[PDB]
Amino acid sequence: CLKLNLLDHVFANPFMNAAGVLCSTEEDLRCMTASSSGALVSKSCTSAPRDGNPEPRYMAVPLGSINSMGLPNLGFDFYLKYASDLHDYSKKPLFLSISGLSVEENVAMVRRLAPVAQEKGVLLELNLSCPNVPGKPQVAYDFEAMRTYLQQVSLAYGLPFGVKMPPYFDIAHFDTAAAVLNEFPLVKFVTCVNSVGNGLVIDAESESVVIKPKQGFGGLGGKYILPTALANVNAFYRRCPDKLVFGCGGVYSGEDAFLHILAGASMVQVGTALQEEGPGIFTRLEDELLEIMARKGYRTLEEFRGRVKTI
Amino acid sequence: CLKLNLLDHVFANPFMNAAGVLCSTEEDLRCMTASSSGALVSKSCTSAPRDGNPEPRYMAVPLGSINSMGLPNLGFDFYLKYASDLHDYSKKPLFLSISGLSVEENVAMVRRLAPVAQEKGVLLELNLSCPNVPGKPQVAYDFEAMRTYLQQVSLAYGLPFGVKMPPYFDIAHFDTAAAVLNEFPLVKFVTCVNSVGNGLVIDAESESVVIKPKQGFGGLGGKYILPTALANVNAFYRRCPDKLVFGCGGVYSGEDAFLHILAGASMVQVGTALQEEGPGIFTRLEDELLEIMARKGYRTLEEFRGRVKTI
Amino acid sequence: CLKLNLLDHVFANPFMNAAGVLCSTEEDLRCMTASSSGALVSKSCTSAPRDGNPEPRYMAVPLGSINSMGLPNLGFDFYLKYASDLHDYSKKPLFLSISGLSVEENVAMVRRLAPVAQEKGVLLELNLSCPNVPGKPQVAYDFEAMRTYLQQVSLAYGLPFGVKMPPYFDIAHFDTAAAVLNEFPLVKFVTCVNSVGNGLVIDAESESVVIKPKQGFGGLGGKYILPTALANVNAFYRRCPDKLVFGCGGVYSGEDAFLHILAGASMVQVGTALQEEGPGIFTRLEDELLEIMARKGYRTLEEFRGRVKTI
Amino acid sequence: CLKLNLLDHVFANPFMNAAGVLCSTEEDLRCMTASSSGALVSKSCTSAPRDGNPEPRYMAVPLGSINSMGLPNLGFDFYLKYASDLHDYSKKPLFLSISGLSVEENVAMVRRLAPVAQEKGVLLELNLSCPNVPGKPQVAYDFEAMRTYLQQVSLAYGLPFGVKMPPYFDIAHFDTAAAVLNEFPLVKFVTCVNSVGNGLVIDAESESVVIKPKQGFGGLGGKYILPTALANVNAFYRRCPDKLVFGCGGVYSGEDAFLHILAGASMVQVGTALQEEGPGIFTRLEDELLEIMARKGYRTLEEFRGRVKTI
Ligand SMILES: Cc1cc2nc3c(=O)[nH]c(=O)nc-3n(C[C@H](O)[C@H](O)[C@H](O)COP(=O)(O)O)c2cc1C
Ligand SMILES: Cc1cc2nc3c(=O)[nH]c(=O)nc-3n(C[C@H](O)[C@H](O)[C@H](O)COP(=O)(O)O)c2cc1C
Ligand SMILES: Cc1cc2nc3c(=O)[nH]c(=O)nc-3n(C[C@H](O)[C@H](O)[C@H](O)COP(=O)(O)O)c2cc1C
Ligand SMILES: Cc1cc2nc3c(=O)[nH]c(=O)nc-3n(C[C@H](O)[C@H](O)[C@H](O)COP(=O)(O)O)c2cc1C
Repeated sequence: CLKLNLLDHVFANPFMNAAGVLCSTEEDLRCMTASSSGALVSKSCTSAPRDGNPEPRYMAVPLGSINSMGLPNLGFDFYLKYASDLHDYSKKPLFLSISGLSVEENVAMVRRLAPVAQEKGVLLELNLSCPNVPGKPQVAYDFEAMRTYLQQVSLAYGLPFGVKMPPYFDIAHFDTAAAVLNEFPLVKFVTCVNSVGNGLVIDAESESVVIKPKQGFGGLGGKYILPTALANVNAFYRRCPDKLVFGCGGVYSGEDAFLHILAGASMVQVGTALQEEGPGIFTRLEDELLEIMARKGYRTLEEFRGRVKTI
Repeated sequence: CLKLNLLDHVFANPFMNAAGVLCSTEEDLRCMTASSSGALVSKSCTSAPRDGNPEPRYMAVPLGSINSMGLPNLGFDFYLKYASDLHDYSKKPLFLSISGLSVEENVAMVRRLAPVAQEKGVLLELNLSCPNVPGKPQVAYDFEAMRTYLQQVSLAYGLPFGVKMPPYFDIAHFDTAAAVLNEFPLVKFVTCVNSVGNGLVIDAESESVVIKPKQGFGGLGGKYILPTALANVNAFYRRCPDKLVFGCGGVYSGEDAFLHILAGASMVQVGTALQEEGPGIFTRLEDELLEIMARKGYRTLEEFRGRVKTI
Repeated sequence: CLKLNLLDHVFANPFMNAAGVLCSTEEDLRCMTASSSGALVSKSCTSAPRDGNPEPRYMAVPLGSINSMGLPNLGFDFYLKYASDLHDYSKKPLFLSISGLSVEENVAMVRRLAPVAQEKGVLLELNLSCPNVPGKPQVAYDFEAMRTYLQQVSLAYGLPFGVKMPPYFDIAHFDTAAAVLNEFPLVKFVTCVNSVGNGLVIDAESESVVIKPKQGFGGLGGKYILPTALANVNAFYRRCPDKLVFGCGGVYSGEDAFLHILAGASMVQVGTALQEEGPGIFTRLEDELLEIMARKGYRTLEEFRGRVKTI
Repeated sequence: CLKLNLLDHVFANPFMNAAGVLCSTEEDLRCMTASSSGALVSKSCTSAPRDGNPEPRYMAVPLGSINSMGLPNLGFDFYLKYASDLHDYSKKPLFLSISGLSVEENVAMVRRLAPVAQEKGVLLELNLSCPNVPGKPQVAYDFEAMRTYLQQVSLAYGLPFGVKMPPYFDIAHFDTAAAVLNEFPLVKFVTCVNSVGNGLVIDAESESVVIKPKQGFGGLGGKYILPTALANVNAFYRRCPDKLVFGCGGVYSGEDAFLHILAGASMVQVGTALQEEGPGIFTRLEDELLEIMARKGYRTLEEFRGRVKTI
């Protein structure tokens, strides 16, 4: 079975959407809850509604996707209200991603989320890796900034929560990031990873960048970022032994999800692939993941999670 | 024509091999020199010869490659010897990529290199972004270290040279890296970019990592990193106006090379693609680039360099 | 818009799945129907259920895929049942691919399919190009054989239908195949092309073929055959002016579909790319094709279909 | 050793250029002779000089090439004059590729070539698979015409010779083609394969075919056709046991050449790759093939020729 118990919650399966994909509106959330996904995470929100960056801000490309959405969301209020009143937790666990543009904006939000998570069970995913807000660089790329955010969020939230991490490409950054992460016992999970910040897709024909925000610089997702995502899931799975690592990046197949789990992933989030395929992808991913586990003789996810064989 | 005059040199075309690919042995260099490439850069060398990391250390994958070569080179002595005696400069400009594991080591090399560069015109490409030497994190990810390396190298070299840059994925990082690079007038060119550091490719069937070194972590190249290379080439093209930007990454066609140049690249280096196709690729890339320039009405690379239109 | 009216049916977009890919089970079909694809075609079926050829029988390779599936299907009964009862035609047009191993079998099937198509509008795609059934060479390669199959089908079916054509690599064959197809007015569409037959993928390390059937000979699909697919789509688009030409082969991007449509394709089918990416590919393809039409100022597909420019 | 004895000739290695690539002018021939290739083949020639088809007629694409050269050759006289007076047989065996547009043209040539072949040892490669001469279909796709061509050629030549075969994609075709081939004992070798006929490359940007001849239809070469080439090499390796099969198609590395030999190739020709890389590729291919044989413990090609393992 693909079931698993994480953060005092039961998950039909490890699949769920990657924050920002089909989880902005009540309808996306209701669809995600309706899908066969093991859980769902709401759009990374801020205090007030955000129109996001100017369009075109998302482009589906052959190897995945580039995007500079710019945290377009219906506002914390809505998502908190969804978590507190609209979500049917009998259906599946809900993760509410937050992404205040300042540590105090995040603190202000988690204080309000606290009583709801306390009462509802909604799980907080602190997004410290948005690479698409102009003027706002991935917070988790600034280690002390991240350290502060977590001290401030831990303090004001006082409940278990996770952090959506930006991909790191330096072994030292793997070490340091995990060092920071491990100083916070409330950080029960880290989601690896967020879009590979600030890629640039150029259309040769038009000789123009494909997205409008930040001169075409946006987060890369999809096939492009799989090896990078697996590295981070694994790097942090090893470094953060007392925490759960949620895999995210380049998942299109049960095989991809399998490598993620093999890499140490508990939950496996699907961004780009979901963006293009729709919630139906989860049933497919689950079947695919099961066909594989079948072949390999794995009855449970635990049997092979983080069991990637090295040479 | 695809001819460009850069760094007091004439290049037949903007194409060349990426440091490390087909440029380790004397035969690779002779092979690169014989190729139709506008130039060639040698394998990143250390003072002493290096066996590199344990094999398998390079894996070609559908979307490029992952490698943890570990700077396997024949030693500075050889490459400086090739630079000073073996390379036929009448054929094409030669770049000597130096990748000391310490600032002292690089200073020891660039010191012995200077006289040669002075007479032969060999161009120095300082590698401040190798992501595969165990315990040696990408120097260019450490802005202060990068600065120390640049002033020590600039000082001991006293000649124009370039830097092989690591891909950055944070706007603040492009700005700070440029801030560091721009302090040194001798740094005439920055090559963007080196392998996307510490990806992890897992074979679902064997449930094992494809490469042996560092538990499967290696630099990614090819398709995967194209948007990341264009972003970086463009990021530093804009930020380092007084410097040339050599594009490297994801180049398989003249279209890719077109995007790189459109982004700001002067020279375009081919890594993975060359690794899997042989030097014949340069002829193709050149025909292809010319076919694109022909259609768009471009007679010179200068006409469309850095001319990537934004929305 | 990508909409288009073909064979008295409305198609949301030109995109669909290549027969045999994600369309063998009821779940595959419901998955394709749920996708953003403008239509779907069921697995080439035979009178009774087939287990197909010995596995491994499919191999995704860097440049596409090879496969000797061997017409593994749930039997004609199932797919007619799907056509007649399961498929929601409000969603999108359904094509039912038939691939009897003899003319009598196809006739027996189409006779039963007729009443269904007659009432539901399910479209027949006669597969005269399967290159994986041991002992059964592609029908469309024996022109007299093809002429007979079409006489019998046209006669026994009496309704408009299409033919999945094998790739031809001889101008004489384009002429003759077309000459043959054009004798059958019921042949409203010809899908170019089926897999490039009997290619052989050999693994260097194992020094063994990658698939088990027919000593490793299987149909190639994907990147490998795009040029070949455009040729056929174009050759037949030119030769069968009274018929529609459905493109298929090497479609991974909206640009590939664009070439197909530019070559003369009405519907564009995705096989290998879909096999590996999942139904999400259609949304991506649609977005990519639209962005291209956008840049080129095309409001409709009919604006650039078969408008490939020659020199 | 890469050395092999064939057709009563000694070959340093199995490599040679593909007919048409680097072998049209006296200088090309001199380059191929100078190269480290074990043998060379002259451009397919016709009795009289041919300008070939209108340019552009050859396009190097990311997966190989497309071409409609139209047999541009310096005429049989020159080539016969090369084989009789200019070639240095002390360097490497010479194959003279003949491609008459009529059976009488081929007979006219082989008659005159016979004496020179009797004296100099030049080997005849009858091209029965050109797919780029307007109005002239691949002769070998016409089993009877092919039969007639070989009766006439075998009669007028009376000496050992080979045939440049077009790739087949139908098992029955392999069987029949072999059936026709096997009748002639003088046909000591069949070169598999020639270009994959009449692929269509269209440039999405210009929306135009890349080559001018035949509305863009040209032979496909390079990476595209490797699997097809290995298939044909192996198909004819098994079907024509008393004949040598020279492999040709998709060779870029010693690994590819290794696959061809594995498949059953005695000699391995390089076309597209050579077209882009130059005669230097042969040294590279020989090094690479030896490096593979080194690891597999193969001391000779004979040890692994046609030893491809099937599942
Ligand atoms: C349209 C778009 C919007 C996204 N919005 C968010 C966001 O709100 N918060 C967040 O943590 N991640 C967001 N993501 C990033 C994904 O959650 C994920 O980190 C990234 O897409 C890589 O996963 P993938 O390859 O599965 O696409 C977004 C991604 C895309 C495609
Ligand atoms: C075989 C292997 C060796 C490499 N060696 C070096 C090197 O010595 N110095 C360097 O700066 N980059 C080295 N690289 C990185 C490449 O130079 C190039 O930056 C990277 O592959 C991205 O380019 P690509 O996408 O074209 O492959 C190496 C890459 C690989 C595949
Ligand atoms: C797994 C596999 C199964 C297929 N089954 C069928 C089939 O049943 N009937 C048919 O006409 N084509 C079948 N095809 C051929 C494809 O429909 C398609 O024509 C071919 O794959 C070329 O397109 P592609 O490059 O998009 O893969 C199959 C292909 C593959 C990949
Ligand atoms: C420029 C060009 C010219 C060619 N000329 C001939 C030739 O005249 N005779 C011939 O039999 N094949 C000719 N071919 C086909 C090649 O010999 C070879 O069979 C085909 O290109 C596939 O091999 P490859 O993948 O290594 O390119 C030519 C191909 C190209 C690229």
